[PDB]
Amino acid sequence: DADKLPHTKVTLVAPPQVHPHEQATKSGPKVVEFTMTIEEKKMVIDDKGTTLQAMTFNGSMPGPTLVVHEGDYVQLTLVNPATNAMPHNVDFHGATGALGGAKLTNVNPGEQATLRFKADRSGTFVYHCAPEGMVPWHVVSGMSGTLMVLPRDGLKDPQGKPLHYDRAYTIGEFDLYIPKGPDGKYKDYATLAESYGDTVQVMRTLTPSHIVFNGKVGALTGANALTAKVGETVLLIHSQANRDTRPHLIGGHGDWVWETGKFANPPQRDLETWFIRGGSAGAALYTFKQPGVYAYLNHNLIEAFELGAAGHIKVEGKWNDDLMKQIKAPAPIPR
Amino acid sequence: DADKLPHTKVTLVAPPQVHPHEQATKSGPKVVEFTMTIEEKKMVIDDKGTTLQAMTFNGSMPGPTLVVHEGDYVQLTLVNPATNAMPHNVDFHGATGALGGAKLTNVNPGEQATLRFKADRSGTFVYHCAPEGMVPWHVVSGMSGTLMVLPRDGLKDPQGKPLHYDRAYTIGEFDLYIPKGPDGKYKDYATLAESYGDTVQVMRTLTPSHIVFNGKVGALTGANALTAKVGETVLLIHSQANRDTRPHLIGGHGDWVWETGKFANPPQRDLETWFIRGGSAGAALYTFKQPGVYAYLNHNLIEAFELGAAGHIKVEGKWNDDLMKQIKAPAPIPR
Amino acid sequence: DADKLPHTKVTLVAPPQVHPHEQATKSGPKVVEFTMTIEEKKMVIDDKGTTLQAMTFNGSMPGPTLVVHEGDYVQLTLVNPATNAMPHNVDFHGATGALGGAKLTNVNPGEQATLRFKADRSGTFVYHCAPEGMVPWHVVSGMSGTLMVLPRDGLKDPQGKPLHYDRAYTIGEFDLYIPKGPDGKYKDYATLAESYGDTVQVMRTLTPSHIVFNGKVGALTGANALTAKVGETVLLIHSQANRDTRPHLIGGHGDWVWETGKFANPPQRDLETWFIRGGSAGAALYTFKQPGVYAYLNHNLIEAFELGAAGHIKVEGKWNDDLMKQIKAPAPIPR
Ligand SMILES: [Cu+2]
Ligand SMILES: [Cu+2]
Ligand SMILES: [Cu+2]
Ligand SMILES: [Cu+2]
Ligand SMILES: [Cu+2]
Ligand SMILES: [Cu+2]
Ligand SMILES: [Zn+2]
Ligand SMILES: [Zn+2]
Ligand SMILES: [Zn+2]
Repeated sequence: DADKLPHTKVTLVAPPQVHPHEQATKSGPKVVEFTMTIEEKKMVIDDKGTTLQAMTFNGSMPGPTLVVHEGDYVQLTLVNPATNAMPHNVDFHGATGALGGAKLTNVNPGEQATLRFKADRSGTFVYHCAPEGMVPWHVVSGMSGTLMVLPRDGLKDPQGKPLHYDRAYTIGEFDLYIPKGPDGKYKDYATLAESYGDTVQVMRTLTPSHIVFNGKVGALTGANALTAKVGETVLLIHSQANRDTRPHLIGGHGDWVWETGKFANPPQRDLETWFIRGGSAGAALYTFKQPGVYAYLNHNLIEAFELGAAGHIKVEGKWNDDLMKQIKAPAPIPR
Repeated sequence: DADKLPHTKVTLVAPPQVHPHEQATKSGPKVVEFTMTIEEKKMVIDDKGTTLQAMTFNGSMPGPTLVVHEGDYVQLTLVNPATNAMPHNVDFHGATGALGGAKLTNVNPGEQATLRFKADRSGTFVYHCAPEGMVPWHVVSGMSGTLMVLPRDGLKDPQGKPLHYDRAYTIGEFDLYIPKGPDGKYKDYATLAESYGDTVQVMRTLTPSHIVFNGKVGALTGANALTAKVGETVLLIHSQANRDTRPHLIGGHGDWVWETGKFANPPQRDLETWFIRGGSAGAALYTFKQPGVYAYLNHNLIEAFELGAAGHIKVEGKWNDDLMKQIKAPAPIPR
Repeated sequence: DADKLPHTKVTLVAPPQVHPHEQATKSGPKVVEFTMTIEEKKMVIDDKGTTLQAMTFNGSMPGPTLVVHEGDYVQLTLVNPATNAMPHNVDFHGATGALGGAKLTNVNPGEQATLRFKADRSGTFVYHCAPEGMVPWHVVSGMSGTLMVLPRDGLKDPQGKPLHYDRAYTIGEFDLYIPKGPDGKYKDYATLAESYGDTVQVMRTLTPSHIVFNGKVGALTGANALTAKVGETVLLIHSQANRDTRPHLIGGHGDWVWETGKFANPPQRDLETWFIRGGSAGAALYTFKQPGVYAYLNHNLIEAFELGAAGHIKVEGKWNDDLMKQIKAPAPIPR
């Protein structure tokens, strides 16, 4: 019975960071309290100025990652401010009953609600908005994120040996469906409601205009690249609420991967490319061994390089000639 | 040697039901006898009256599910009545040799044949029609279904502990390719043969017009929803003979899932969304814990809500506030 | 330290063959030396004369398969002759650092280079070209292949029991994006550089014009079918550097399958259809039990039969009535 448990309050952080948390814990179960505020807004999603009439949890695509442990209760206050036009709700894949909580969290602008559910299964789980009759539109417009439910004793390998990460990053991948007018240029809409019909027509083609990490082409590149150093283990959380994707670290590997994202199952090792089913979150560990700029991308290379599904990780440290060496630099072919 | 085994006769039932059968059995091997009769017919596949020039095993999409045990022999009489226009056959993925039996079951209208093969591998396996030079057309037009080969000692978890189901439902998901005329409306064809050319042109786009469960948008909703009650374990058999899909129970989980559909492999637990490769059948167990109306759908949410790949399960029983509770109903945001 | 190891030289062979190699080996680690020469050329890819402005490793799609053992070093000399127009490089998914080696192998026409890396992970791994700003184009134009890194003690089943193959075949599957002019016919380009813009436009549609095994519709059919005999175990290596595929043997199975392609993970058994994620290579074993002509294909049946992703295996030996028997040949339905 959850009425008599300790309560705790978590402050969420913006992706690609994940809020402070423990992996293995000596703690017993708690009610962990979170709040999220819905924001509708127009967003620039590419380098040429294209806009999306977007919908977000907490002002970001994806929403923030929520972290608890197996046996905890998640208690979320979902706030829909009066500045928004549309009703919203939340469907937690990590939860049992009531369409993931969607039936109990229907909030119109100016309303809020509080849902509690038991996080009784370990793994990374999508959450997303799911208003009746509008579900795909809200999802593709940006309303998704990850709940990570860690085992109380932390992550385990297939033999039950301990695994860990030293830093965690959360990547949401969004297939977008931006309409075009008769001149072949992307449409710019003055309100969210006026983008709907044209967008639905593009959706039904099943061909995204853009496929982006974290809300924009280039979101995780340049000054916003992810960072690590040789000898550090990174956890890459990858959510796709609507459409399959195939993550790959160029120059690296998935050392241990839960591609279905559920930690009571053994992970696979040594992956070049893994698969995240649309409507799921998966999780990869990798310990860096070489310094340099890596690319983390969807390995449909059209979706990555043409449509936007690619980011960078900048890694500090010492080069290792045992793992890789340039034996002869590029040079003229011998006479 | 199968000539000296006991024979048994199974009466098939219409999807989404599965014929009566045992899971673990004290029985030794038998020749299990089935009959199916091909029916070509025009079918209404959406709410706006669109038709498909369809092709079926036994009058349904999908065909009925055939259930035997590992070590049994399947002995199928395939009947192609003279009222049909086209030749047909059957390729059982569960079988070894002769293109799954297709080479030995070529039946023209007014013909029949009887094939026997050993069901020596456990799992859910697609069967489908595969006439030379017409294979994709027959498949996408409706000619597929599932053979379920159960282990003689029933289903097992990764530690070899027993698993079971209390009721079984079979879901076939069909990507359809309905042509349109110059006015943008779907074409209605007076015969099956006259739909072919236009359909092939749509197929080669790889963009389905509709993606439906069990032959129609809404087939498994309203008065035709699947049913269960809290504490009952349901087995959901999901076949897709042509194109990938990503099943998800909204408000539930895949408790134990064989997404490649082969029961000699350990299942994965706690899945939010699983993957059925085109050309396969997979199987999920879930034990209900909350009452209510769940949605079972393809979690490409465009494919589900826009194109038709979604159904309902109506579950009886007592609500559980431990698993989920509305802490505060929707209400105005505080002054 | 690799400077003091034995060196060996491997002569590569054209797909679908794989060069001579051992499975389990008493050998310790070596530096294994390979050379590949890039060739740009125009290729006929279908039966109606359509051309592709192609790019290859060693004159074939896919490139040749390189085979080493876990703990070996791969030492590749990559040659870009002056007869080529474009710069090239190589990204080995099996390698760690420097974008898979791409950063250390940038070769302009008339240049070469030599890269060494440690093959420290077992599995089948894609390699492909990855020039800055042109990555998808080079890949879809043909520049990919497989590195197979075998465990030093050979392949193992989930219980650690030995597995083997008697012959190995390598299949590369290429999604192609051939543009069309205003008359609806495929364009023929006089040079590689003149195909680029039009091709990029087709790529961004995500709809391939053709999907072929080994460079052409029908490449692995007729006089070029793969061959085996009853009682022989075949290893089918399946690479797709850009786009998902779903291999299936019609009339057969995947006896043991590593669909993510990484041999330190247990294989799945009894598969009807497996999944190769775009940007990966996977591996299936099957021991033939029936003679005849099998089809090995992508089980999106449109992609197979309409677009080209299908081949044949011709199998010698004795028919087995226990596994399959025609009980009654096709005949009129009884009076
Ligand atoms: Cu919403
Ligand atoms: Cu969902
Ligand atoms: Cu047929
Ligand atoms: Cu098939
Ligand atoms: Cu290149
Ligand atoms: Cu790559
Ligand atoms: Zn307006
Ligand atoms: Zn007519
Ligand atoms: Zn010219």
